[PDB]
Amino acid sequence: DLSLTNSSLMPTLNPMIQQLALAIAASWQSLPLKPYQLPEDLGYVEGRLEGEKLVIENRCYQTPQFRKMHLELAKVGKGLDILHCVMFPEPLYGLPLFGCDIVAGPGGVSAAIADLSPTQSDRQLPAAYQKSLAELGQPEFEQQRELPPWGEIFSEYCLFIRPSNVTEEERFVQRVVDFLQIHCHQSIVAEPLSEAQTLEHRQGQIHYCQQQQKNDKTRRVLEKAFGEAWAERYMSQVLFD
Ligand SMILES: [Cl-]
Repeated sequence: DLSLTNSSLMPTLNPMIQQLALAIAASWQSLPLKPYQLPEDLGYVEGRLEGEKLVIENRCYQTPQFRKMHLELAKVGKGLDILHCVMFPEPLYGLPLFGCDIVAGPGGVSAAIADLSPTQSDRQLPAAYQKSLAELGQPEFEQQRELPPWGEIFSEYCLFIRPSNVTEEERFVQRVVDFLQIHCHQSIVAEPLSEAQTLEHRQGQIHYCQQQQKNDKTRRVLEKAFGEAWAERYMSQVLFD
């Protein structure tokens, strides 16, 4: 397999991020993972910010169905805990791209976001996905919504909660687990699209990374720790290349 056991952050990371990472690892191992190549220096990053230590662990993999599967874990200061995960689909198969984030600090999880995004030119998800995402039921959480106007990028099943307690923390992990299973299954039964389409899905992912690359707030922090040029290289090389 490819485990998180040699991770220096897992022991100090917020328990929900631990569960997600572990849940996301269980999922990707059922898959035929191959190593993805991220800039040598960016696999493990350490620095200072406002005097506090910051660290990040990027884990990358790939399969004939997925161009790049990224797992990002980071601790910045005694507060900010971050979990970031994205599965980049290989255009030829027309799958949606998975993606979730966890932001937490001393007082628990501030934001938990997960979704299967439409790589289509029309912003729709395959019929199958909708047939399964619907059959899962309605997600009941206290804190939700507020997706910005550039949320044009994500699908309609997007779960953007702010955990109201430990109960919901594991509900959100279960729902993420659910999506991953549906996604891993559509993965094996996926088939090559027509060269016309393996480009329009090569338009969506392209458009996706470019949009995220301009609104993802991981940047500002990176700029304060290492500056503009380093932040830019990280955004377009690590997060959303
Ligand atoms: Cl901004």
